[PDB]
Formats: sequence, C-alpha cells, structure tokens
Amino acid sequence: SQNVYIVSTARTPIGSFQGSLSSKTAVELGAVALKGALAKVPELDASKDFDEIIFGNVLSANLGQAPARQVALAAGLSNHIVASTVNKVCASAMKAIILGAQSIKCGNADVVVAGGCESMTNAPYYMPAARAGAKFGQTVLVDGVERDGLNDAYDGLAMGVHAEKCARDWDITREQQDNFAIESYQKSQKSQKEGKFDNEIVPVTIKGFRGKPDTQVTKDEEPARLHVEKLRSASPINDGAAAVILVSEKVLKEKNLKPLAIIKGWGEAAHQPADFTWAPSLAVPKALKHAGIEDINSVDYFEFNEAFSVVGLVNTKILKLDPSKVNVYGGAVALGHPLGCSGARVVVTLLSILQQEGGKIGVAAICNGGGGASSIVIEKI
Amino acid sequence: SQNVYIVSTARTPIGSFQGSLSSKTAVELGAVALKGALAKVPELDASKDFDEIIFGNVLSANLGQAPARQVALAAGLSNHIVASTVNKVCASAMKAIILGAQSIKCGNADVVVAGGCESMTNAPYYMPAARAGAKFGQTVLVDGVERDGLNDAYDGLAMGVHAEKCARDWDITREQQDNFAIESYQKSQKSQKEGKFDNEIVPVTIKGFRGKPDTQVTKDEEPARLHVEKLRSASPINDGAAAVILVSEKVLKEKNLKPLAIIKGWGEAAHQPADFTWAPSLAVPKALKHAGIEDINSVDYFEFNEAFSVVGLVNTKILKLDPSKVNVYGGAVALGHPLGCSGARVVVTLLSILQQEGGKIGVAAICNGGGGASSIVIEKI
Amino acid sequence: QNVYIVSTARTPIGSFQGSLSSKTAVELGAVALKGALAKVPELDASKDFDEIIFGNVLSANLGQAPARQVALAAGLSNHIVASTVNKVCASAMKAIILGAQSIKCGNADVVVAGGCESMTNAPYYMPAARAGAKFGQTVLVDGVERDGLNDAYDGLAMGVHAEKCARDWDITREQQDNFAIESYQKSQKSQKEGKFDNEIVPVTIKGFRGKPDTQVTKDEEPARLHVEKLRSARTVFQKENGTVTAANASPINDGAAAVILVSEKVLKEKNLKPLAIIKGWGEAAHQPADFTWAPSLAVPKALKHAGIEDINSVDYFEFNEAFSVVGLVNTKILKLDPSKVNVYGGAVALGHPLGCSGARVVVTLLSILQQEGGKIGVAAICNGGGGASSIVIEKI
Amino acid sequence: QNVYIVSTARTPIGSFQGSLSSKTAVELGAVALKGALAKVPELDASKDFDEIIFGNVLSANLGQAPARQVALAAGLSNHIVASTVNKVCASAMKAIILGAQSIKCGNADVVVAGGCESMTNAPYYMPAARAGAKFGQTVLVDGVERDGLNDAYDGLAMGVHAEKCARDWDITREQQDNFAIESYQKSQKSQKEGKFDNEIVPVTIKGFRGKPDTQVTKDEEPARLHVEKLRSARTVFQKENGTVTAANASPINDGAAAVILVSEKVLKEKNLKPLAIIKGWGEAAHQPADFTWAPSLAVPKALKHAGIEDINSVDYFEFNEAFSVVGLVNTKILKLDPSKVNVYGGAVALGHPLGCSGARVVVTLLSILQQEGGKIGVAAICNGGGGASSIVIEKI
Repeated sequence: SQNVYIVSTARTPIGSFQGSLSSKTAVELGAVALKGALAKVPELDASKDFDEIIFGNVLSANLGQAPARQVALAAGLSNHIVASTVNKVCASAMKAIILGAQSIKCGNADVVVAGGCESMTNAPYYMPAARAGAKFGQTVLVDGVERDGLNDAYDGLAMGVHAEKCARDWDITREQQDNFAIESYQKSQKSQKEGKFDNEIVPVTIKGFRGKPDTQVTKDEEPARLHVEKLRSASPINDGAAAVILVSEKVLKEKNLKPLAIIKGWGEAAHQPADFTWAPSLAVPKALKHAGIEDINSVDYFEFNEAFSVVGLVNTKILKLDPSKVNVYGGAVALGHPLGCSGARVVVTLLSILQQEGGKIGVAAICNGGGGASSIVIEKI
Repeated sequence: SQNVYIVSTARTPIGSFQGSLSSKTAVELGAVALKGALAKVPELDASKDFDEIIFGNVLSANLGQAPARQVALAAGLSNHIVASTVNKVCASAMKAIILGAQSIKCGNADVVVAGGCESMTNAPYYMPAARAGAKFGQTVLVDGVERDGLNDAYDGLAMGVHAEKCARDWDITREQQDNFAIESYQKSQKSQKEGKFDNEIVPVTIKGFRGKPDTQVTKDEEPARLHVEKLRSASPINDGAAAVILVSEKVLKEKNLKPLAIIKGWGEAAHQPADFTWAPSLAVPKALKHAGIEDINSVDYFEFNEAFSVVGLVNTKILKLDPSKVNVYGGAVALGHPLGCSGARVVVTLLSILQQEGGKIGVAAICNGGGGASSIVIEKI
Repeated sequence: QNVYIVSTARTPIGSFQGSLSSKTAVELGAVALKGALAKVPELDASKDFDEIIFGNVLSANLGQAPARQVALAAGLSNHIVASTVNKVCASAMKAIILGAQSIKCGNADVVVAGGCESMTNAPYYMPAARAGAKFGQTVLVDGVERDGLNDAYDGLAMGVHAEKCARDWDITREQQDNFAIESYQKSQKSQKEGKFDNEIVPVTIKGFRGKPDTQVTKDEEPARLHVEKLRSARTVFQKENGTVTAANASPINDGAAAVILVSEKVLKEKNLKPLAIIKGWGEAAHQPADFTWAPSLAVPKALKHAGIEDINSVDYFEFNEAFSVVGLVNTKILKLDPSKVNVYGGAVALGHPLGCSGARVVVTLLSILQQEGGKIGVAAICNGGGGASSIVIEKI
Repeated sequence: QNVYIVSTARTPIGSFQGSLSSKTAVELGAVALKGALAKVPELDASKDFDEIIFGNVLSANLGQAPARQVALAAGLSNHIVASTVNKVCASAMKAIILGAQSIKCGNADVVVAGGCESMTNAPYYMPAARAGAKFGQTVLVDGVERDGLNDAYDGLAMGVHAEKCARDWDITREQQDNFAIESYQKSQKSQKEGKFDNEIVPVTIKGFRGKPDTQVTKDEEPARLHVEKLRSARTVFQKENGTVTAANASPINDGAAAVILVSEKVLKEKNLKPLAIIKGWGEAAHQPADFTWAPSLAVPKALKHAGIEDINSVDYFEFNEAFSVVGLVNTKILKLDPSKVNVYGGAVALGHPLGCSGARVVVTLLSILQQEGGKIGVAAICNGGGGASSIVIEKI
C-alpha cells in the first residue's frame, strides 16, 4: 500500500568454520553489522527513530533470550524497539526483510531493521538424554549444526546430498558442478581484489588473547582457500551477519534521507523438501509478478545465494537467464553460507552490484532447507 | 487494508514439566493442535488452500530443520506452503498471528496458519565446550530451558526474580501475589470442571510403553496440582501447542466459511528488560488505538497470559480495569506457560470466553522476556 | 607363616538404581569395613592396621585413591598403607591374596582386604570432550559397559561370551533357568532363616527434607523371583536360539565387603580368636572369551597350593554365579557334588557388584563353614579378560 | 628368597596433548613392555611369564583390565595372571613391590611389573548422565583433576599442598626455582650425553592420510626450559605470596615403564644375567596434606628392611620430583648429600605420568647405578592421599 526504501546496508566479513570469527557470538556479529548500517544514516536517531527489528537466525541454541532483541540493544538502539527473531533456515534473513517491508506497508512501523546473523562455529552440541537420564548404555551427543542447520528433517540427509540428487535429476554432471564451483571461486577472489565488497563490509574487532594484540577481520575468509585438486579428486559452514534499514516514504521525506533502492516486490514458494535447490525457479516468477515486471529480461542483475554449484546451474537454466547477468561477484559456494545471515547478504551484495556495475533492477533469491525459496526485487535510485 | 477473520482455533492440553506430554516433541504437539483446527474447517482443502504458516517456538534446539515447516507437513498440509518459525520469547505465538494478519492485509496470502508450540521438557542440555574442546578443568553443561527460555540475557536472572522486583516496584506484597495465585488456581479448576476449555482442547495420543495400552491426554495438568501451604510457606515450565486459522474476507465468501471473529487490531511495545511484567500496559493502549477503540470500557473481556501473579495485579491497576472482566477462566500461573505456544493460547481462550460468556470485544495480551509485550483486539461475530 | 581371617562383614547387595543408589562405592566400603572392625575391638583402629588392599573396578569419579578413602572414612589411622586393585570381577579376591602374601613376607601383621562397587553411580564418559568433537555426532560412553561388562578385545558383553560357553559345553536354556530358579529359592530360604545375619551390616540411608532415616538390611534381588516370567523371559544377548536372559544372568549391583587378616604373631599378642586359616590360593587364565570356565583351572592350582590332593576332602564350594552357565560348567568340569556348591545361593539371585564379589564369596563361604558344619572351603570367581581366582580356607 | 631385576624399559615421556597424544595408556604400556621383553629373549613370551602387576591411576575408558590388555598387546601368553594396581603416583612402584612379594612367596617365578598413563586421553565424566540432571546446569568433571591431581578430602590440587609444605618448612620461591632450573639443566645434559638411551624405547606414531610414520625417541619436557620466564612465572596455586608455579612443578604427562622380575631359581635355569637385586622396600603414610615429605618416613623403613643401617652407604637417590619442594624437603629432612640425588634430573623437568612414574624412577635409578658406578640405590615416590613408597636396589 506504500513504498519501502532501503536507506542503509552493511555486513561483516564471512568467517570460515572454526576460523577468523570463532571468538564472536552470533549476537555480537549481528551488533557489528547493525552498528555498521546505523553509522551511514545519522539522520535516524538510535534513541527514538527505530520502531522494529526482525532478525534472521537458525541456530539459536545458547544465544540467550531473544537474539534479535540482544542485537538491537547491543547496537545501541532504544529498548522501545519491537524485536522478533525469524527462522526460515537459509532464507531467514530474506524473510526478515519481507516481514519488515510488510510491516511498513501496513502502517504499523515507519523504520525497520532487518537482516540476520549466524555463528555455525559456536552452535553447541546437544545432549537429548541429559535431562531424564541415559539409564544404561551409550547415548549420542548431537551436533546442532547438523541437526538444526544442515540436515533435512524428513530423511536426515545433508543439504549437499540433496544438491547431488538435484544434479542427477536435471542431468548436470559432476564435472559441470566442479567447473562452476571453481569459476565461482575465481570470480569471488577477483571481486575481492578489485574492492567490490569494500563498501558493504564493516570489520570485526578480535580481542587479542592475553598479551597478544587486538586485530580486525576485514575480508571474507573462504575465497582464498580454494583447492582445485581436492575438489575434483560438501556443506559450507560459516559465520557472519548482515543488516539492512528499511523506511517508509514519509520518513524518507521528513528526515531527508537518501534512498539507495526501493523494494519493488517479493515472492516465496516451496515444494518437495529434497528439491529445495530449484525452488528459486518458483519464487522468482512470483516476485516479478508482485513487482509488476512482465518481462524477465528487464532485470539487469540476479543474485542467487548459490551455496551449491547446482543451484546456480539449474535455476539459470530453468529461468532461461543470461548467465552474464547472474552472480557476477561469485556466490556462497566460494564466499561461504552463514545460514541465518545469507538471505540479507544476497540483497546487500545485489545492491552493491546495481550501484557499482550500473544496474537499475535487481532480483535476489535464496533457496532453503525444507523445500522453500524466497525472492526479492529491488530498484536502485 | 482489508478484514482478517479467525475461522478456526484449537490447542493441546498443557502438560506439566516432565509430565503427561513428556513423550511428545514440540513439533508433534504443533501437528496435533493444527490438525485439530483444520478438522473444523473442511471447506478449506489441505492440499490447495493454505498459503502460509507462521509458527511460534522459543526452544528450537534438537527440533530439526524448520519447526513450522515440519508442523505443517506433519499435519497433512501441502508442501507448497510458505513456512517460517518466529521467536519473541513468551509472545512468539501472538507475534505469529500478527505477522499472519499483516500478510493477509498486504494481499500476499489469503489463508494463513498461525500459532505456536513448545516442549520445555524435551529442550536439551547444551555443551558449549564440546566442539573446540574443554582442554583442562571442569566445564559446564547448560540447561537450554534456563539459558534461552527463562533467564534474562542481560543480567542472567530468572523471569520469576524479575516478577518479584516488579512487585516491589509497584508496592504489591507477597501475600497479595499469593492470594491472586491461589484465586487463579481455583478459577482454573472451576472452569475445567464446568467444561469451559472443552471446545478449544484437542487431546494428545500417548503411545503405550511396550505392552502398556495407548492413552489420551485430554486435560490441562497444572491446575489440579495446587499446593497452598507450599506456595505460602517460581518458573512454570510446561509443554503444549496452539493453532489458529486466518482468512481474508474474499476467501471467507468464496469458500462459504463461518467467521468466528475479526481481528480488529494489535499493538506491540517494549521498554527495560527487567520491567517486562508491566509492558502489557503499554501494548494494550496501542492495540486499542489501532483497532479504533477510543474507550477502554467498551472491551468486554481481557485475557492476559499472566504467567506470574504480579502481571495480573499490576497491569489491571495501571490500565484501571474492572477485575471481573479480566482472566475469568484463570491464567498461566495456574494453567501453565509453554513459551512458544502461550501467545496464541490466550487468543484461543479469549475467543472461547467471548463465545461462552456473551462478549463481543476482547483483548488478549502477553508480556515477554527481553522487556516486551504484544496485544491483539478481536471482535466476535 | 600362617594367615588368619579374624573378622568379616559385608553390606547388603543393592539393585541397579536401587536401595543403595544414594551411596558412593567409598561410602559402602566404609560401612562394610566398620562392620568388620566392630567385631574385633582388640585391634585398635588408630595403631594396629598396617595395610589396606581394596578391590574396585569402576574407579571413575571416586576421587584419589578409593582404598585410602575407605580406610580413612572407616576411622582407620592415616598411617595405613593403602592401595586399590583391579582384576575386574576377581578384584576383591585378589586383594585378599595380595594381603595374605604381604603378611606371609612379614611386611605387615594386620591387613584389611576386601572390595567395593557402585555400578549405579559409575559415570558416563565423554572421550571427545578434552580435544573437541569438531564436527558430527560423538558418543557418551557408559562406564559400566566400557570398563566393567564388555570384553576389551571384541567389545561384546560378558553375556555374549556366556552364550558361547553354553553352546560349547551344550548347556540348554532349560538347564540354566532351573539353575537360576534353584539359586533364587536357596537365596530366599537363607534370607528367611537368617543365614546372612552375621555377615551383613546395614546401610543407613539419609531421609531427605525431614523424613526419618531408613535402613537397608537385606539383599534386594532375591525377592524379585517370578518363576513363570523367568521361564518365558526373552533372550537378551542372542536373539535367535538364545539361552542366557536377564533372569538367569547376574544383574548389575552395588555393595561392599571386608575381611581382616592377621599373622600368627598378632593372633597371640592381642589374644584374638581366629575364624579361619588361609590354606592356599590359585590363579589362572586363558582365552578371554572362555572366562566362564577359567575357575576349573584356578581351583586345582589352589588345592595343590593348600596341600589338598583329593578334591572330595573339601566340604563346601562358593563359585561366583556371574551367569547360570558359570555355575553349571565349572561343577561339571570339576565333577563336583552339586549339593556342596553355593548352598546359600549365588550372584544370579544375590547380585554381582564387580569390585566386591571376590571378597563377598569368601565372606559367605566362611559363614557356610561356621553354620553348616564344614571345615574346608574353596571360593572361586571368574573375571572378564579370561581369568579366575580361587582361595582355600579352613575353619578354626 | 632373592628377587632380581633382569630387564627394564620405558617410553619417552610425552607432554600434555603432545607427542604421545595419539596413543592410549595401554598402547604405551605395550611399547614399554615389549622394549623390556626384547632384552631378555631367553624368557619366552608364550610360556615363562607367570604374572603381570601394572600401575595405572586414570583407568576410565581404557576398557576391561588395563594390565591384562598391556600383557596381551605385548604378545604375552593369555595364561598370564594380570592385575591393575592404583596407589596414585606410587602405583607403579607398588606394582614392583607386589611383584617382589609374589616371587618371594613362591607363587610366581617371573613377574612383569611397571605402569602406564595417558593423562592426555583421560576422559571427562558426566556424573548426572545416568539418572538425569532434571533442571539447571550440571558439570562435566575432568578425570585428571578428580581422580589424579586433586585431594579427595578437601578437593584442592597437589600444588596447593606443595605450597603448604613450602610454608611449613620455609622453602622460598627462589630456592624452588633454582632447584627447578638445576633439574632442567641436568636433564638436558643427560639427554645430550645419551644417558637415557639404554632405558628408552621409541614410540611409533602413525602418519595419517599417506604421510610417513614418525618416531618419538626422547622426553619432550626438558627442551622447554627458558630461565628468565621461569624466574618471572606467575604463581598458579596461590595468588598472593606464592612459591609454586607451572615451571617449578611437575607437568601433566603421558608414558609407561616396565621391569622384569625373576626368582633366583629362574635366573640359573634360563642362564640370565641379573642387573640388580631388590634388597628391600618401605611404605608409609600420614596426613594427606603432608604427602610431599612422606618419602622421608618411607625411606628409613626401606633401608631397615634391606639391612642398611647407615644411610651414607647408599650411592644414589631417585626421588620423584612431583614439585621442586618435594626434592628440597626430603633431602633436607633425611640430611642427604644433594649431589647424590636425582643426578640425571627429575619429574619437574622430565614429566610426571602418574601411573608410570613409580617404575620410571626405578628404571632411571638402575641406569644411574650402571653408568655412574654406583652399587646401592634407593628410589622413593610420594603419592596423593598422604603416602609414599620406597625401594632399595643393589647392582649386580
């Protein structure tokens, strides 16, 4: 019923599993990203202007009460903010943006923080038998990353296993997937070298360990660790956070803010849990229809999360897209996939692409475990 | 921008900690409640008519990928449904209803399942040191119920401790709180005896243990376990689930459904984390304003979750409410408080009160850990 | 140089998660030891006890030096030389043998021997905790299984090897069940007639929150016999064509036992009446899987060591009944009169607290010699790993 | 009846989470034992070994009967009588004493004694796992602390009691540091000159994923000495006015040691050359907190038992240096020539694998007598709980 504008975005670097962000919690990473975003829009006062935060997170175990609430308060936002945490597995942070946009369109909020955070490193092990007792015989300690993040709830198989099934189903070879993975790494490394992520990234302070000096994590860790022979001769596990600030048109005028983009529309779809990898081919058309884009060729750039090579290959094929418009800075296969964050990360990167590569209309898409996908259409100002 | 109707509601009985629902997971309880609700509206086809599920859950550890998704699929809903899980601590299930209503008002869905589920019994223990190793010296196994459910994230104190602080702050004595608790138990027991919960409750099948016969859990477990002397001479830990079905006016006409109530409005507010108990006094006025209710005396019944006695006492006082209109079937202090469920449970019970006690306008409210509260106004048909 | 048993005592044997679940292995050890000390006041706790050697298998979470703790908790002088020994099921018998050897060499004049075990309060282990699990599921190991009940070489339970033994010596389910029933019935009769009353010292259980203290005074397992359910019980170790079940095998149990040994010198100086003389002992081992009939090798060695050249001169036999097959095989191999063997019942009916049973059988044997008019007695116990220990005693 | 040491061997001592982290306690035991067996081929593994008594403190997750596993993994006959003994730090010395007693009584003619320990691979325990935690946080206990390093009565670390000892006998931080430095420097010199080469048998470490196998050939701790950092190291057990630190205390370590004992009879029949004679031994104990100077009580008893009436007739002393204070106090109390004590260094510099150290000091002592031209030697080791063990050997 009314226009929703992105006025600021930021994200942390993406850390490797047990890597450079191991000492940070998911909430701490969330606060860093959000503080990075708030700094760019000082016209919005932290103590009064922010009505709501909706934040993505998948592995909430041991984060404490209300992760989104903690993120807001740690970032210096007023405790009057309405906070909620949302989980749509991989799509969590995208769903947060969509829910934020809906909230603005309904007139129930004027300024919304959306985004997400995840520390897959610091997701704990669970002991299901601890409370009632094991009684006799061995019992299992469950890895929370696997159980709640990476494995399908219905067959127990890892997302990478389902990505392989999808490749077989669409007659995409192992070699094709490897080629694409390698190509994606090289695009990610090149985009890094050329400073393409510099505007979106805010660094993370790492406390020096008992006399060691403090330092900063400034860049995505995963791209430099490509090993071609190993790849040819599955789960990307990562840590990170991303944040975006959404405002109504009204607020944009009263506070004299520069809009970065307008949320034209969004679409969500789902089908068989095992077929999640090509669920974006269902969500994208719904989003384009919602945005009033009749022709798919009017879109300038596409960013899929593309955590697996098959996701990039299949969805481009099904949608009949020009591959030169798709994931021009690389994808999650190379950059990493912090589950609760990635959904907003693709939107952050998409917006950077539109600004830096001279695009006007962009669509972001992300598939999620459970069989779903989410998609958003934005137009640069 | 358009009317949202409740067409069906249901809930499980509320189990005691390590009690009658110990053998059920949060997802299984969710499916029971949702199947209970679907059965009442056969005009809506499970295979085609449901666009979205938004489901509350706080303790997601060891539930598997995407609890809301699992609930939908276990209840027999089509895998085309758009699923997301939301956490607003105690208010989770209320927030789900609000997000569902917003989704309908925006024209992005026509039929939404909202509600929530929780098994505090089967929330696991965590081992934070398991992944990287403990190295040397003792390490702690964390109770997930405490860490993510009951304890405040900022000071680490249980919700009951903050309820006591609130009582001191508003000069409400220990004896007053005990009186109210006891009174609430007796109202809950009486409402149970008179069959007041019979229409909303659907039973839970319990599998008989190796030759023992299967049975059904049909009633709320907590009310019968009142011990007055013990009370006079803190955390209510419970298991359960609740579901509500929301539709647009359009759908209500095309499918020839009987509306039970209309969602007139809602309001959310927050302040200091330690003061969560009287956050409903901020949320209720916002909800009434959103619903266009100028006078608070036009409301016929109030249902607060009222997990602690102080919540009932303080908020009634601050809002200057007629105590005979407030929590006439009792409250969570007596019935129990399954965190991710209670937010929808109060709406379910409120609607039952309006139908059975001859009310037209009702407001439900629920405070949550982190300092927030959510509120909804409904009008019976 | 003669070694005399001067006093014995044991706790009641508690069931798994049963009547002694609130007590640690050390606490049970102290009860048994104090029970034994009380019967010989001539020996002063603060001066006369040179050494303690105490059996225990599951030492995890007991704290530093279980035997030492048992001695000090029982009020013995901190000058006592303390050591803990583990020979699995035969631990406590090995403790007596090592105590005898110590007296024999003149190193000690008064030795406390025995054993204790709380299989209930044995903890779970996390092998991956120290270095980290990194990724993927990891296991919490049950200490009872890993260090007590499972073979170290193939990882199979003692019951699986009891089944192998049943097959190799063609002992049927029927035979085992009848032996089990017999063991229960004898155990119940002995309890009824007070045959364990001299042996047993009660365990005080603390009443929590203001309820009065309660007393555990008898063995918990014998009362559970249900003959019909026993005969139709499922085969637990082998699904198809099995013979061993939960009811014809020894259960998991808690308890302790203690015996006081003295030299001939001390016997005369303190004017103590000796209950028995340690005539000899024998230990043997072979294949781990064949532990069930290792006592048939150990017994002959003990008799030879004692100077008994005809096996029929011994009046009573106490074989630890870890399984019904153990009682049946060793009686058959040694070609013994079954009426001389385990006359008060055995571990199938009374329970099997691993670290304790080795001394428990000696404690009971001595009572049998005193009460049933026997002079010569042999105790024998098999142990996981393929071994067995045996001791010959003569009543004075 | 004479008891002769006929062969000795030990593994290198690995650091905590260090060079032997991939090996279990049993595996290290087998290496040491096989090292010892190799030096006496006249003794056949399949027939001549009657008994094994092996020291081990942290038995959790080792599997049934650690000593038995060590024997069988080393290729000994499954007819061997096996038992595991625990006397905390003195376990392995107690194993030798019990082996000697066994030979002396004629029960055995050839005994394997020694000990093994992997403090690295000792697991964490979960006491609440079996019955359930119910509600609220629960603790995962470090087995190293609970059963190895902490006193059972007050729960304080051995280092806290070492501080008490420093205060009670007025031994300064400076004195301890200088003793520590001295121990490191001697240890390094001995390593340089190959003084441990006869003793030590190397441990093969499996190379994972196609990398070649590697070899651990020397003790890991001695190379870590940094004198300046040692002198300014923080006091770990006592914050204010502390004396004991990480660098002047023994570390946490992995390793194993083995000695082969025979009767005079076997010595002549198999035509073995004896390395030493067990002249005697002595054990004593007192207050748990005073364990550090318990060796000063044990040593006199051993000398009396051996028939040595003047302490100056002994050529070399091996005291286990659990802490720098232990070396200093016991030398002062016994009024010994410090140049006769721990001439190759000690546990502060070499490491202290609890279940192994008791035999390790005997192994090293014997090497000292052979290489430094000594005849009479005494080894002594204190243990948690307030005890100490001591043994007197004479080179042949």
